Amino acid sequence: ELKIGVPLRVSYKEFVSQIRGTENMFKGFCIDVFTAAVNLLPYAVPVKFIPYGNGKENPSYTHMVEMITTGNFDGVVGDVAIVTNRTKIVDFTQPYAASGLVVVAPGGTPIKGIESLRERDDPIGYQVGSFAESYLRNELNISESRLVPLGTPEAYAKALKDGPSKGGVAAIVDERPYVELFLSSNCAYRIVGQEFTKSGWGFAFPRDSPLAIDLSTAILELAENGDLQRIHDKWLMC
Ligand SMILES: N[C@@H](CCC(=O)O)C(=O)O
Ligand code: NA
Ligand code: NA
Repeated sequence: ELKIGVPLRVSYKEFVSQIRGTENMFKGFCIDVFTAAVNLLPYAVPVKFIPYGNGKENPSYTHMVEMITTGNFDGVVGDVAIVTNRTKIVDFTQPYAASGLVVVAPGGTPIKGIESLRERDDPIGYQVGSFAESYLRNELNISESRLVPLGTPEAYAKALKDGPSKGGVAAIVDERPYVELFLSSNCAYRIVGQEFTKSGWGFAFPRDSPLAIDLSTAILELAENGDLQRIHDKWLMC
């Protein structure tokens, strides 16, 4: 059986969540996609889903993927963004889900988008465990003093409501999929400006894994048939 790392998510469980009363039993969009894709392969793939994370906060997804390079995981299934530092250590599938960063802010915010958020003095929120932190630092040179990690949609909402004046944020940078789920439950907030990154979600396997190439064909089969959108819509639908 393959040891498949799964992120032990504390928020936005629609993507992946551990089943109550179990360590190794998971449900969600990412798990349905995987299950769908494996069923199109010419060979059996017996798995053990191993939770990665402390159960209190969403894990570092980069660190989850690194456990492939150490041989602790045979691969990783979840909402894993196919970003460059990750692609240098493991082999991702074709993307099964479109993603990328947006700016989330209050209705009347003076922020026009990422460029305006940039030159500001104020805190920016990001999601616990996300690449979004290194992107803000490496790509936009935002001071670490300004970057606030936020673990839950409830923490997102409190931080935006409070604002910089009360130990909150002026805005949150997070990938569109989580943000759509957030705004669905928190209709006071908006995306400001354009999606300014475009990395999708992939399944991660060891470099030169045949399973990453076989699963890519299977994912292209799900997308071409409309099933990928069907799976997306059954888990994700102001
Ligand atoms: N999809 C995010 C992880 C989200 C989270 O922080 O839980 C990533 O690939 O980095
Ligand atoms: Na499921
Ligand atoms: Na094989």
